Amino acid sequence: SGFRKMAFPSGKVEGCMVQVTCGTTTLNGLWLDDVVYCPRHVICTNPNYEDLLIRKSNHNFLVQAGNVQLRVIGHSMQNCVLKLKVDTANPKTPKYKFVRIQPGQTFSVLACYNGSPSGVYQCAMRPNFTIKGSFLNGSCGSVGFNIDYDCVSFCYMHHMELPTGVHAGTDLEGNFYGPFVDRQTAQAAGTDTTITVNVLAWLYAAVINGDRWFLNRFTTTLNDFNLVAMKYNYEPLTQDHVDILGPLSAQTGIAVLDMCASLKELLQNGMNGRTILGSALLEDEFTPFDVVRQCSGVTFQ
Amino acid sequence: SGFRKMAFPSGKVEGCMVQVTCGTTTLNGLWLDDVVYCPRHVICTNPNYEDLLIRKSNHNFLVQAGNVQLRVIGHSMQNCVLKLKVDTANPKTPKYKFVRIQPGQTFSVLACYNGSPSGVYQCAMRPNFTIKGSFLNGSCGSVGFNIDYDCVSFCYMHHMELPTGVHAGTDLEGNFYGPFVDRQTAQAAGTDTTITVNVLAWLYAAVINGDRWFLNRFTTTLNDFNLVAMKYNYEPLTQDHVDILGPLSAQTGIAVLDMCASLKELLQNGMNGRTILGSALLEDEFTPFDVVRQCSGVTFQ
Repeated sequence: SGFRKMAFPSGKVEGCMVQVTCGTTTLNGLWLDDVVYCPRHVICTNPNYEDLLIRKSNHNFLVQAGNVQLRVIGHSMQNCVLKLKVDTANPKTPKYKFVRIQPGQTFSVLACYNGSPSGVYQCAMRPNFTIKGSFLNGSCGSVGFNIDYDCVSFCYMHHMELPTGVHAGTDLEGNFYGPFVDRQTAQAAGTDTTITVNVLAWLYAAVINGDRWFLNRFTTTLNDFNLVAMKYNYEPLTQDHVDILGPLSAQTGIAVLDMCASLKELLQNGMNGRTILGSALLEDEFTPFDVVRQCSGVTFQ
Repeated sequence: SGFRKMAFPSGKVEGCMVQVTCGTTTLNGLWLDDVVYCPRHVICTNPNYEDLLIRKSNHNFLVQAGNVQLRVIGHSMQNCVLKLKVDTANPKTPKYKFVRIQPGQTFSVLACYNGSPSGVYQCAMRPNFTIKGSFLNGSCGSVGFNIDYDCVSFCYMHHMELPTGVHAGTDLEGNFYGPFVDRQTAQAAGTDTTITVNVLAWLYAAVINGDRWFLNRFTTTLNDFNLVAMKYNYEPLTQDHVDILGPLSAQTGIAVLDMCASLKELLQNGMNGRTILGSALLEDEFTPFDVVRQCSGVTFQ
């Protein structure tokens, strides 16, 4: 029992973090097989990165894997990431994939400075393709990831902080999440919404943990819920969302649309000083998979 | 910027987790050098563990380090933990210590099933020596820890869930935190309090991140604060607590006792629907060290 913002064990990823230096810029890189991936705004000198990259040569890139120096034998650009071919394959390379996530999905972040891991936290890709992260200067290049049995699914690389303090970055092929670019502009985050299907999974997690003050006798159709959802800046609930919540509806015996009627009442009335799972807010950064994982027993390695 | 419940990178500890089996009991063990530590209620058959331990022999303990089996050549009891001497020293043994923490201090938990790590989360030792953890059957033997540069300070081993859903366990010498025992009794948690010095460190973290709606013109002496603290079930604030908050008081230019006057007002009025650092509750599971670490840039390895 208990319910915590849980992150995946981070060892498999710690073994791939390196430090990349060129010019007077230093940031973190990801070392898989004989490639080191890192953000491309590490290269020298309003930009035009194909121009600046033909100006450098391999020997400008200092790559530090611990004490050991790594010899850069080739380079290339993939969208907003740089791939530095080195002459050594990382012996600690785990089985891995590069996958792009959808807003609403969660991942773990291994925040890093100078290639040294600092901390690990869980977070979600906001509906406006930002993440509410925790990052200080030099955290560029830190990656986000999920783990599925033994396989590391890399989904995010950190690039920049936005005016409001949220963060933006790319998948591992270098394509940004959201309408952001790796140059100085006036870019800001769009207006965000609350991830409805996640709030309902969290409500199921509370029920599974003995909080029940918020359920109700009522029910509702999908249409009349979404009428109330839109009013409070909540994402729309789809029939597929109802399907994904199915297993959690079964485990507890509360029908998905009954839980919705309960969320309706919560949105309309507030909480009256009570808390759910130790929170006085409705939490939207747990998916249905996250809840099933933390209340059934699933491990990895 | 941003502020997250951050846990230490867990790789160094993942390399020490093993599975321990005897009888029909299976739980997790910690493998350092040529010893495996695990809870003693793994042994066979209201107890009397010195009795039951003279009944077993080495060959009853099945120790699995991945696929590799580990050969138990000796055993002994240290308070509520068991030490199983094996014939192999763990090559992945990090530099480490065993240290006992004080209520109010934080650590990271690597939750484990069958020796396989499942997740990592941050938490605090409640003033009543329980922790609000997240654990399912088979998580016995999971450890908590801090990391200081390269050194792993092991402070907790998980043993049992209490009636209210909180958790209890021991340090690594086998001495329990709190008045709990590893046998079936009616034991319950004492009444808890809120960790005042941590709430103030969290308020500084909000200020450092641009939340300032809650400060105030007022001030207060230590005595008149504690008069209000005790009323709301808050720990007493000591002169030493004021000292530890010093650096954070300097960085922001808010005097420690000014921040107290602000907490006084928050306790007396509530929050009026506003939030601090994304929370509608006052958070007490960040220490002054935690805040300085997450808003200055300190790494490990």
